[PDB]
This record gives sequence, C-alpha cells and structure tokens, in this order.
Amino acid sequence: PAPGPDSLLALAFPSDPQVSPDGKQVAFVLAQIPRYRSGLWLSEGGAARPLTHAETGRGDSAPRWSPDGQNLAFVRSKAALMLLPLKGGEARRVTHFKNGVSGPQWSPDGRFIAFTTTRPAALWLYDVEADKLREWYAPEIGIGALSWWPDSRGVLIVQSEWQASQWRQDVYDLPLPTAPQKLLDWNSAAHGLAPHPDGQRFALIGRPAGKGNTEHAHLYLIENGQHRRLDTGHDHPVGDAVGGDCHVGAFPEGPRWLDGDTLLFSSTVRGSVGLFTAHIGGGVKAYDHDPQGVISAFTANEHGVALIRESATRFPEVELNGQRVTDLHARFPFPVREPQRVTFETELGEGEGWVLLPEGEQKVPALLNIHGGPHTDYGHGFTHEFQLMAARGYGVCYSNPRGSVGYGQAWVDAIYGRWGTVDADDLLNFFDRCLEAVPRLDAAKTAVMGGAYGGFMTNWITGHTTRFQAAITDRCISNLISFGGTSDIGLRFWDDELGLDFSRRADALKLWDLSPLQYVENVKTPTLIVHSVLDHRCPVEQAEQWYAALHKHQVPVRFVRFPEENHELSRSGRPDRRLTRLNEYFAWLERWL
Amino acid sequence: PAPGPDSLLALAFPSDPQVSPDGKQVAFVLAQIPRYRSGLWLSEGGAARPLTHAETGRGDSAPRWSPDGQNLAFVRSAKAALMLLPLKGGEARRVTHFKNGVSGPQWSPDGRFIAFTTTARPAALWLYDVEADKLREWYAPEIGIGALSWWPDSRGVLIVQSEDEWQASQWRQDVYDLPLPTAPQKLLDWNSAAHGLAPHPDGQRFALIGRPAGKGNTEHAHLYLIENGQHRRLDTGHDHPVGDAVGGDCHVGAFPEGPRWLDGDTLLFSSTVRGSVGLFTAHIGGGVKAYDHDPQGVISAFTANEHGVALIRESATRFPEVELNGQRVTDLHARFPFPVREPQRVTFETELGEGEGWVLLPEGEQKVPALLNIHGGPHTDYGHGFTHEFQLMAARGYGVCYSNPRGSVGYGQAWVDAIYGRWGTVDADDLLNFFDRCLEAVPRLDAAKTAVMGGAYGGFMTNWITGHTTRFQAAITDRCISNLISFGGTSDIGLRFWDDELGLDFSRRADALKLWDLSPLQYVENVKTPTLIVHSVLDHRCPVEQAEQWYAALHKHQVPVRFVRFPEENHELSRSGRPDRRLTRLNEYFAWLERWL
Amino acid sequence: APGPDSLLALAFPSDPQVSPDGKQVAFVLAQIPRYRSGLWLSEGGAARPLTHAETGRGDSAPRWSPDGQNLAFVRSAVKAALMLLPLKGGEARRVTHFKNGVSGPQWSPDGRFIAFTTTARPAALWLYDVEADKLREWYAPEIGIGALSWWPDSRGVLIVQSEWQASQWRQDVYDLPLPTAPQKLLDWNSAAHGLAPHPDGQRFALIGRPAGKGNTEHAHLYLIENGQHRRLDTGHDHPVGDAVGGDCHVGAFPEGPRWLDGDTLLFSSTVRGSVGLFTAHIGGGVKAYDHDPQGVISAFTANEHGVALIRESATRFPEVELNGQRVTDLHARFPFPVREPQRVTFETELGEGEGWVLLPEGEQKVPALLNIHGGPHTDYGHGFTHEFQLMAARGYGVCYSNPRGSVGYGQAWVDAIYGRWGTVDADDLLNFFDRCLEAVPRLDAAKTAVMGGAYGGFMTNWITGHTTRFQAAITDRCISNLISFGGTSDIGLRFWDDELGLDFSRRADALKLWDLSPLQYVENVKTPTLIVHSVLDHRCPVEQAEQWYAALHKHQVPVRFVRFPEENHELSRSGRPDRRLTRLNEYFAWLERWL
Repeated sequence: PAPGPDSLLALAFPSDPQVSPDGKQVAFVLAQIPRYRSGLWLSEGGAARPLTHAETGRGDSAPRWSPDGQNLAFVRSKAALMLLPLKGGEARRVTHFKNGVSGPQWSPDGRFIAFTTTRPAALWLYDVEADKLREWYAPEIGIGALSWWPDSRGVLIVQSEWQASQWRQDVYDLPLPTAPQKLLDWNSAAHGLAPHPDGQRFALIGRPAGKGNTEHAHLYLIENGQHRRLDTGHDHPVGDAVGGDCHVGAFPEGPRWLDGDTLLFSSTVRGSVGLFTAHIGGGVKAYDHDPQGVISAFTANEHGVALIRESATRFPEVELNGQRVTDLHARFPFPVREPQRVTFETELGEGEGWVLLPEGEQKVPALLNIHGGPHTDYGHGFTHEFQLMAARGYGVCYSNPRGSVGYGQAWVDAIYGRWGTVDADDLLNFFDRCLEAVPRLDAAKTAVMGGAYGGFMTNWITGHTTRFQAAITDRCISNLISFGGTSDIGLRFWDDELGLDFSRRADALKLWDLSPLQYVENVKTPTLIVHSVLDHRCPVEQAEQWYAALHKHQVPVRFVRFPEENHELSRSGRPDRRLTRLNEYFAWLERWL
Repeated sequence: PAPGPDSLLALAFPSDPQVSPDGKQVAFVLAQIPRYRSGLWLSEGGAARPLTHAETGRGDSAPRWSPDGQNLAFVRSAKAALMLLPLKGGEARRVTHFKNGVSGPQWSPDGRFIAFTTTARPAALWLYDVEADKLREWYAPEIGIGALSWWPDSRGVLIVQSEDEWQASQWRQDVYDLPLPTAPQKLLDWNSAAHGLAPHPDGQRFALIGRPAGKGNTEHAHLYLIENGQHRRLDTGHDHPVGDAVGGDCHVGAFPEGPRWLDGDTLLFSSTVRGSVGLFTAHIGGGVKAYDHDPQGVISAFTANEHGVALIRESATRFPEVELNGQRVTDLHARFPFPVREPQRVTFETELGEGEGWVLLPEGEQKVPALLNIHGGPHTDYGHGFTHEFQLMAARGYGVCYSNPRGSVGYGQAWVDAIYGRWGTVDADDLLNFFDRCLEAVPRLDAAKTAVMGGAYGGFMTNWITGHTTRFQAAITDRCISNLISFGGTSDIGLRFWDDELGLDFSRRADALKLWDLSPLQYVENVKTPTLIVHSVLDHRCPVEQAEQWYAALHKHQVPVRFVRFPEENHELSRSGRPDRRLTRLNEYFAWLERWL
Repeated sequence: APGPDSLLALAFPSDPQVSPDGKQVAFVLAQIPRYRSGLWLSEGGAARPLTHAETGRGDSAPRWSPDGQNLAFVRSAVKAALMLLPLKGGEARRVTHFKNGVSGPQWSPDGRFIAFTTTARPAALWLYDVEADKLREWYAPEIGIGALSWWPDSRGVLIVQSEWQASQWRQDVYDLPLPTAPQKLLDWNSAAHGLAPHPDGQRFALIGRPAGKGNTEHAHLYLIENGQHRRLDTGHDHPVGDAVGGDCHVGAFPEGPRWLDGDTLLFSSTVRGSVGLFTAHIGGGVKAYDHDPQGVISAFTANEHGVALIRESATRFPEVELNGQRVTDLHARFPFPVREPQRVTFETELGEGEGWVLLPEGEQKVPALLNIHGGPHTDYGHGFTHEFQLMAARGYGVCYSNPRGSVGYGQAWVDAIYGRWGTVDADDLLNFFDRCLEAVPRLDAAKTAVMGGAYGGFMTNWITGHTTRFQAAITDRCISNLISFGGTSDIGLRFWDDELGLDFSRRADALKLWDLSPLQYVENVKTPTLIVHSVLDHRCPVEQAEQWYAALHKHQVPVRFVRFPEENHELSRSGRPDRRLTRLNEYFAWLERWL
C-alpha cells in the first residue's frame, strides 16, 4: 500500500521561532490537526512543551517576548492581542477590535506594544503600565516594515500615491505621541529595518532607486540619508528564496545586530539558505551555512539565536543555540529518500539539478518539475510532494535553470526580456542529462509540470515540443497581454521581468510573442490544468484560455477550478486544497504514465 | 441620595475556598460583573490574584488542586468542560468533550485519577486517567450518586446512593464501596440521609454526616463514625447541627463544608450555633472542642488538611472574605458601596427559655417603619450572616426586625421540635412576641407603619400571620405556601416534607383535614393587609399554584394585592450570573413598602 | 385491527355557509402529518375545493358577499389576513396587512362593509370599506366585544360587551352606528350571545339567560324590544345550541339564530343526546324544523332562500348539506366498519335515564369501558365519536350514558347535582353500568374500566375513590382538589360559584369544597390509573393531575402520568394530530396492560 496525499495530515508545521531576550528560551508556533490550528510552544533547551491549546478558530500565533522575559504577547484567532504571564496564569485579552490585530512588536523598554488594526491599517499603541490603547498613526497609503529604535523613542516605518503607484517606498521616523518626518529618500523597495544599537544608524534590506526588481536584494547601512551596501562580496540575495511545501505560518528573517559591527542575516545560495554576518568594517563571513540545508527563519539577540532548519531529507525543526528542540521529522509517515545531483552546462557555467528516485531497481517514469519565481531556487528545502512522488514510484527531476536566484546576478539576468529562450533550453538540457545519468528513468514515460512561472514554462514547453507523455500546468500564465491587465501585479511584473508595458502597442506584440498561447496549436500532450477561481495574482482567465485552446484542438485536457485560493492551508488551516491538488496530480499521472 | 438595589452590582462574590495540599495556598472562585462571570483566583498569603479571565459564559469554577500542588483541575463554561491549568506556566488544557459537560471533579489522593460525573438519565461516574490522558466511564448508577469521596489510598470511592426511586423519594440512602475498574458493593446499610463522607486516614473507617434510620428529617444532622457497618455518633455533647444553616444573601457559587481529618483522632467540621457558624473538632476518643468559633460570625465554607486551612468568613457587619490560615486574602468588603450598620439584640421569653432576634435601624433619630422579616426553613437561623437586603433596607430608612423563633435550628433540638405538627402556634406566637419586644425596646420604631415579610416558610408564616391579625399595614410574601394539601402533591419534596415536619400524609383522609386546618388559605377571609406576592413561575420546590391561590383569594376579597411572577427560578444569580431577578425583587419590595408605609 | 392512526383517514368539515340566494354552500374542510383547511363550494352537487393551502393552517371563515359574487375569508399561511375571492374567476386579493391577523369577518347586508377585529389589549373592531378598499378602526373596546351582528339596514352593529360587570362575567348589548365625524340598548347584566336582528330593524333576539338566573340554567331565546325582554322558545325545556359530544368537530360551527320570516326564528337545541333545528315564533310556541332524535345538527346557516348545515349520528360521520341534499362524501373515508350502539336504561327519582353500549364484532366476552362525558352539563348519545368506534373496533364494549347533570333531559335533570357533585351523578353512572352488564351478557364484569375527561376526570377520580370494582381507570384533564382549582383555574371563581354556590376564598365554603374533592378519598383508590393532562392547561391546571399522581404514587397504586406539551384541542388550534394519537395510544396501552 503506497502512501497517499493524506500522509500530509501526519505532519505538524513549525513557524516563527522567537528567541527570548536572555537568549536561553525559544517560543514558537506549531500548526497541527480535519483542520490545522496553531498554538504557542516553549522550550528552555529541552523538548518543547505546549503553552496554549486552541480548540476553535485558526489558533494562536505571533509570540513576542516582553523584554523582561516574563510575558508573551501573542495574537489569538478574529485576531485579538493577548498577554500571557509565563510564570503562572492564563492570558488576558487587551484588544477588542472587530477585525483584530496584526504584527505586535514590544518596545525595547517594555513600555509599549505596537501593532496595526483596520482603508489602510492604522498603527496603534498599547500602553503597558496604563493598560490603555491609543491610535498612533493612520497612514495615507499603508505602512510596511516597522522597527522600534533601541531607546524606545519611536519606530522606523517603511511607507510611500504617485510614489505608491510605482511600488517605491521611503523610511520615516515616527516618535511616540505626546507627524512623522522622513529619514531616507529611498524611492525603492525596503524592508527588514534593523536599527543599530547606537540609536542613530539603521540597516535595511532592498535596492536603491537605480536598480530594478530583478536585482538581488542586499543589506544597506543608512547614515544621515546616505546609504552604502553592507553585504559586500556576496553575489546572492538576502532572505529565503528556496522552495519547500512545509512552511505554514510566519517565518521571520529580520536582520539583527549581534554587536556594534556585526549584523546577522540570511541569504539564498545555490539552493540553500544560510546565516551570514555583515560587518561595518569588513566583508561578509559565514555564520551557519550548510550548503545542503535551508535556514527558513531566525531570531537573534546578543545572548542567543533561534531558527528553523531543514534539508531535502529533513523536515523543518526548531533549534535553540544549535540544540534541536522539536521532534517533527519523526512524524513523517514514510521513509524519505536522498536526491542525486545532476549537472548541465551553460555559457554562464555549470547548472545543477536533482533526481529523486523510488525504491527498487526497475525503470520508473520521469517527472520534470519546474519551480516558479522565476527567481527562486530548488534544492535543499523539504518538499513533501517530491518525497510523496518518489514514494509512489516516480522519478522527480528538478533543477535551477538560468533565472534561478541563488547562482549569481548574471544567472538571473540571463532570462531578462526573453522568457522561453535560455530558461527553457536549460530545463530540457537538464532533463536530457537526467535521462542519461539515471538509466532507471523511463524515457518513454515522461511528464513536465510546474506552478506559476512553472505553469508558464509548462505551457511554453508543451507548445514547442511533444516529447512529454503528460503535463500538469498549475497557476499558469498563457497570455501575457491579458495578464498585464487582469493581474494585481500585471503592470509591474512584465515591466520588471521583461521591460514591457502591455498598454503600449509595440510592447504588447512582444508580450504576445512571449505568450505560450501563441504556440498552443503545437500542443499534443495530455494536460491537467490546476487553478484557483479567485486568484488575484494569476487570474483564472489564463487557465481558461489554455483549457479552451487544448479543448478546441481536442487535446486530452482536464481543468480543476479550486474555490479555495492559493496557500489556503496558511490562511485557514484547511488542507483540502493540497490533498485534492495532489489527488488530481497523481490521478492524471496514473492515467498517462 | 439613598442607595438602591443596584448597590448589589458593586459586589464581587467569593466561593469554593480550596487550600493547596501543602497548606500554603488557597485557590477560589470569584464572581464579578450586566451579568456576573466567575474566574479562578489564587493567593499564597497576600492579596489574591486572578488566574483565569472569562469573557463569555458563566466562567470558571470548581478549582481542584492536584496532590503535587502543580495543577488546578477546574470546570469551564464558555458548557462545563474539565480543564487542567499548569500553575507555574502555560494555559489550561481541556480534557473532556461531552455535550452537556461535567460536574464535581475530585482528584485521587495519589494524583493518578480525577473522578467526575456527566449525563447523556442519572449522571454516570467517569474517570480521567491522568498518566494516560484517557477517559472511561466508571459506574452508571440506576438512581443516582450523592456524596463521593476517595479512599486515602486511592483504591476506589465511597458513594452515597438509594436502592430505588421510592427510597429516593423518602431521602433514604446507603453507602457503597466502588473500587477502581480493571476489566459497587455495599459498605454500610444506612437506609437514611447521608452526605459529607470523610474517610479516615487508616483507609478502613470513615465518617458521615446525616441521621440514623430511626430519626426523621427535623433531627439535627450529626457526625457518625462507621466501623464494619457499625455506627456511633462522633460529635457527642453538641446539640447543634453540622453545616451552615444561617441566612445570608451574598453566597453565590459552591460552598464546601466537607469534614476533614486533621489527624487520626481529630475531625474538623462546621456547625450552626445561635445564628453563627463555627469550626469545631470532633474526636474519636473525646468530645467536641471549638476550633474557630466567633459567636458573632459565620464561616460559610472551608477546606482543610494536615498543613493548612482556607475558609470564607462573614458577619452581620462584614461582607464575605476569603482566608488562608487566619490571614484574610481578599478585599471584598471594601467594595460594599454604603456604610453598614450594627444590629441591636432584642430578646423574648418562651416556655423553653429565652429567644433572640435583632433590630437594624437607619441613621438619624426619626421615627421609622418597622419590618418584621421571617426566615425560611423553618429550621434555619437569622443572625450573623451578611444580609445585603437588610443593610439596604436600613439604608433606605426602615427598621429591620428579624429573629429566630421556635423551629429555628441553632438553639438545640428541643427548640426545633417545639413546632412539630403545629406550624402556626408557638412559632407565630414567638414572632409576634418578638416584634412587640422590638417596638417596646426601640421607641424609634413606628408601631403605626409596620410590615411583615418572609420567604418560603417565611412566606407561609407571612400568610398565616396576615390571616390571623390585622396589625400590619403591609405584607410581602415570597415563595409562599398557602395550601398544604396541594403542596404535598405538587412540590418535588411534597412526598415526605409534611410527613417529617408534621407527621401528616396528604394522601390519607384524616391527615389531609389536619393539613387543611394548618393551611393559611383556610383563614384567607380574615386577611385585610395589602400584600405583595412574589413567586417564580417554574418553581419546583414551591410551585406557583401556592401563590396563585393566595392572589386569587385576596383579589376576590379586594384586598390590595400585587402578584409578581418571575420567569427566572430562584437562585438565578448562582445559576446564570444574571442579577435581574434579585434587582427586580428588591425593586418590587421597596416599591410596595413606599406605597403603604 | 385498526389503530389510532385511523383518524388520519378523515377530513373534517366545518362552517357551512349558505349563499344569500340560498342555492350554494361554501364551507371549510381540514385534511392531511398536519391538517390544513381550505374552502370548498357546492351548488347542489359534489363539493369542489376553492383554495389549496400548502403551508400554515389554511383558509377559513368563508363569508358570502350579499351579491353572491365574492367570498371574504381568513388565510393562515401570515397569521390571519382577510382575503377577497371573486367567485366567477381569478385568485383572491389580500386587503388587510396586520401583524396579528384578523378574526370574525362579517359583511354588512348591503355589501358596503366587512366588520372584523384585530389586536395590537382587547381586540378592536375594524371596518373594511369595500367601495373604497380602505380600512378604518371602528371601536376600540375597554374590556372586549363578544357577539356582533349588523342591523338589517346596515346602519351599524349590535355588540355584546360588559370591569366591575366584566369580573362577574355579565354583559350588556350596545348599539354601535357606523362612524362619521356606542350607546347601550339593553340592561342585561347577564350572559348573551347569538344576536339575531329582526328584519324590522328595531327588535332583535339573543341567546342566554336574564340576570336573575345562574349559568346552570338552560340557555334560551329572548326577543328584545325597547329594553324589554320576553322568552321566545317557550314550551321547550331544553337549551339552545349544541351540547352533545363528538370528536370530529374541527373548526368553526355556527349556530346563530336566523329569521326565516317576520314571525319565524330558526335555532338549534340539544334534546336527549340529539341536536335538532326548531322554529321559535313571536305569536306562538316552538315547532320542530329538522330534528331527528337519533342525529346531531352541529352547525347551520340560513336565510329566507335556503339552509346549509352539518349533520351526524352515532353511526354517520359529519356531512355538509344544502337544503336537504348531502354534498360531501366524508363518511366514505372512515377506514373501518362502524357499529350500532344499544340503548340501555336506568331508573331515577326524576324518571328514566338512558345510555348506550357499543360492542365489537363476534360473540365472545369483551371488556366493559365506562366512559363519563364532561361538562357536566352536556350529553352523550348521537354525535359521531371516532374514539368510541375505535374502542369497539379494538374489542372493547363502550358504555356511555347521560346521568343527572346532563343537559338534554330538562332543567330538573341538570339541577339534581347542584352543590353535590359525587352523589346522584355517581349513583346514576354506576346504576347505568350495572344495568349494562345485566342487559348485555357479552360484557366481561371481571374486566371493567372507568374513564372520562374534565368533569369526567373528576368523576373517574371520585368513583375510584369510593369503589374498587374497576380493574383500570383513565382520568383525563381531571379535577382532584376543588380548593386549589378555585385559585389556579382561569374560571375557578365562577365555576364553583355557578356549579356549587361555593366561594373557595371563604372558610366555610372551602371545607365543603374539600369534602367534594376526590383527593379527600384517595386513600381508598386501588385501581391502576392512567393520568392524562396538558402541562399548560389554563382551565384545568396541571396541579390537579399532579396531586392525584402523587397520592396514588405514595400509596404505591399502579400509576402512569402523561404530561402533554400541547394544550387541549391542539388539532383545532394547529392542525397537528399528535396529541390525539398519543392520547389514544396511551389509552389503549393502559387498557391492554390491565384488561
């Protein structure tokens, strides 16, 4: 009896590992079941123990240590702000808003908790010594990243309509109430504010105004409006950009100053995510970077570090100062298997990918999976779907073609303005090496699949070769012109990824020549189409055009239209979308392979 | 301005003071505000602090210490789930998931089990295996389980239960040994009323509260030592009943009075003595000694072990407060929103000796109306319980005269027996004698602006009094009895109440005629006093048919009458936390008094 | 063998309303599990449905417009809206939109108005202007309006209304003219209903009793002229209206007297277990009009051109008739054969009393069920009783009689029990039962039961408390304690005053009431008794059944207490037959256990 999609229901999902101010404790969130609900967990160095026990709603989330280490602020599910005394007693509710709260942050002196609540959410203030609430700042467009000054005089906030329309933000100083002034004319993307201990300088993640969105995000030190790059000599982006289907909840990666010179940050490097230290008077040193593993989240102070760590074969686990605190991989209900690396050659150097095989020695069908982004990475995140594919007798081939994010800026830039050229080549180059390097893969039973950008590429590949026996296109793009007018990022995505504006005649034709639907007449591969009905980032019209086209050519086609939006497990704890999606994946694969 | 019924909403109500096993802590319930909700509070010796924070439902109640002192079992309504709260960090976990909830949790002394009951007809005894986090039905009784107590070795439970529904109707019960399940035998053939089982530390003998089979319900409840089915009385030389039987309108929630063995010879218990309730020590090889007995105060509840005692204490002048080993742990009297006043003792003479009562007067030197309040029971006591209603009556300019006539419970068995078979003779004499003494001893009382009032039996007596004299200018009868024959057939204690209180069976011809001659309705034609009638529509103990008969009779005679029919049953404040019934009753009381006095 | 559900085969007729030209009848029929009612119509042939309710209680109160072209009626779907149905084509229109609905519509004889009442404390009299399609409140009464009748010239209405007089259940008659920018007509100070205005527009007739008489007095017809009153149904020692038992009456049953001409007034009267139509005469006595002494006319409408009625017998289910021609086929729906009763007589110091025995098929011995009718001033006899037919169909001999206190055998027969319930009435019943066992050898004297409702429950309790001869007893809506009844029942102060001359609120009277209470003698009861009572009964509070149950239980007599959440007559109130089926189920279950 081979395992099925229901194997997912055995898993509990860790998230938001928050280290205590003294560095000797970690509080985190864990989502468990059919519906997933989350509660707070706590460990002092040993096996974690539950702190709350939610029975209804989504559960409890966003644990935030009070500076004295005695209380945990958290959010309870619409979303009320709670105060849990850690040395005895149940939590008290301190907010009573109709639509709840989001993103609580203690002030370093423990005198305040900042948060937002609901056109754009306004920043509020909970006076702890007064048990009183107070609206702090109601923004015009909205507030992004927020961080208290280390002396608790106020908060740094990132916020922008003309500049807001260009997805460009600045940084403002907002003092405690007794109007916010501007600190940095940034006119670009900025998050991850990390105030320096000196209370004057601060660091941010993002890009200066000159760069575009395809540019690697980096660390920048701000001083009197001046900015200089902090993570020098590191041609890799800041933050986790590696795939993995076992991330449910919040995953903080905000940089933290370990000392006056050291700022710790995460970075994606060739399919891995590691921790590094940027230095004011120096370059960048590795801090905790297994090139075979992924650190998905981390908190830190001068006394300790907490994180979530995983690998291609290890389910995410919570760690406190190197000591693993959870036993979540033990819950995985079938043996996990180790991938084998397969390389392919490019004019930019060596590309890499992996093959995950089932047990035995018999020939098995070969599944080419294409990751989305396109500027993310496959590699060393834990993928339950890939493990389950192998456990059901499929060879999973997955790679990082040009356009992936972890192999340098040039690797990303190679596909700029020409989706469907070198990226499609790299993928079929990689797949050909997989069949050569692994004789066990059945070259007569092949499939191609991917989501989002992987759906675009699945559509593009099926429209330029018939070699595959099945295809599964998920959250696909078929018509880049309509996407520009229908998607909620349509005007900036093609502008950033391709330098094309669908509302200009010459650009629209180039977009049409990049559209997989132009070449749909060549599609002969039986395709399963998976899409959400209410998708705002990739409207369902993209999947409708592909379905109608294959159906008009009478290519074997199936169209699953989900009423639940994407990431529904994270949004409601309901795993129905993932189980049905995997059910349809395997059903389609069993029919044609 | 003058205080009104709303003064009640200033008060928070304590209940269930549970001492920790090591004797250094007290966990208790406090119900506070419009609806009252209860949460768990805890103290180690200083000012109590809240442990839970109920926002919906009735709240949290029934705190039970785990023997290791690390956890609190309790019941949550937000219906009635069993919860476990780790006391040194973390929120509570729910361990039962029954549709109708649970009731009465009790840890096993080894901390290995939690016993409780839950329904689905009579509630079945269930078992929570703590080390296993598993549930299991233990014993589903035929009729029902009353008192329950673990053996000190946690080998099983003693239970009180009846043989059939006939024996249950007559309040006859036995005691059964029920061992822990693996895949109940009788311990004592009692055939009488029994509760408050207190197993002896030796794991073989045990004590019980109640009466032997021969005696009736009017006999004082006493302590009995059980040994191999043999029984001997334990609280010898103490002509007073066990437990609190003193009036007081500030008890909302559970009030434990279960006797506790301090050592192998000493058993600690509560007892009512002339309007007060104190703690005493029963002794196997001795008599009865006082332990904590202020003759001016009432100890309404207590827990105890070999390491400490927690209790709730009040007086006629002090709102209930929680105590731990002599140290008051709450500050609830401070919330009382107007000054309280000191009662004056007034005595009256009987062929059995001297009876006593009290007068509570308002401020000033002016003449004031005199309110004769009659306590129910009839075998209970006025005196040294805190009565918010009496304090508010005086604060609104009324003189409150309230006494303990013959039939009251705290002045010996003979005082109780004086009224047997003849309600409306010496009890009514004592009450009007006492009232005449009040007007004599306190000239401030206006003999021309007087009223008579009482509840249950006090309603019975109010009807009897107004039907045999015209002296009062107003009357308020609450939960009254008017027709003793119909009461026998309609009330859920009618099948034995008149049998024990009067030796009369309404279902026998000659007895019913005597019952009719003892019914105030026979003499209703003499009533001329403007009467306010207060009653719940769905009262099971005193069906509203009793109040309907009085109202209809007064109405045909056109005696000024008003009939308030409450949709909420009695003790609704304890049942749902809603104080509407209590405020409405007080509003109607004072409104009626302002019209006629 | 048939069961209680045999009732669900039946449809129930009511309110037979003749058209003004006398050639048509519109009526209500309640059919199926819930009963809903619709309007039916016949011109002389088989009746046909006019409406088709699927929700609510249905449509009711059909009333002809004077021109014969429209039917006003009341619709429950919507509590009770007044509807207008054009009879020659088209669906009905709703003209009232009140939250609590309307009640008792009456056209004015000129067709210009429809009077009715509707609530908001007492219901106010309203007016629908037909030519204007406008509504208008007419008269908001202080206490309430009882009977109402338009003057024949449509100038206004006579109303019966009374707090001092209202508390004594005494009413007068008022003239109320139509509004433009009410005076009293008769100082009656007594019970009056059934106003029948004379064609001359000045005099009118009433049903009731003058102030001197009490309620146990036979109701009679009285002619009113300028405040003077004289009895109209002279030489007829029987009351006006139907007072005979029968369990197949669902809905309104009009019996309002009607002037056939200037001298003739048609009325109904109960006579020795029957209900017939008679004619009273201004210049004469009383003549029979349609009086089968073996049948019951439960309702009737009439004018100068025709008569419609409902007729039944001990062996014939109720049927609608128009001028002698039966227009319904409802007896055909009765799902098992009906059987013919036997008359059995008993002797009284007042003369001959009568009763009946209904036996099952065969020749074998059968148990004998003594059934006691309530009232006490009603009659058993010639109404259709589905329960009695079903009892026989299940192998029981049903013995039922009219003892002294019954209403149809003269005023003296009624007055014999005054102030002494449980003497001559209980004697007559057991006298009757002894004659039944003698006259009918098939009755098993060793398997007997006694049962009855209301007053029949009082008597069942009284009898079981003074004899043990019966093997089972079923007491339904019983009275056990006459003292508490006086204070709990919504008629407690007027019932014992009228029936016994006793006021429970006076000491000497209460003792006499206690001596009349079956509970005083409960110690003697040894008969296994089933107790049936409604929990929310206002006329007979449940405390009466609780006292009996507790008493039998304390003596450990075999006892069973069915407490109904539905009040009495729930079938008529909601169309739900659950109470009737449950009650019959419990009856037969108890009888099978002990007989």
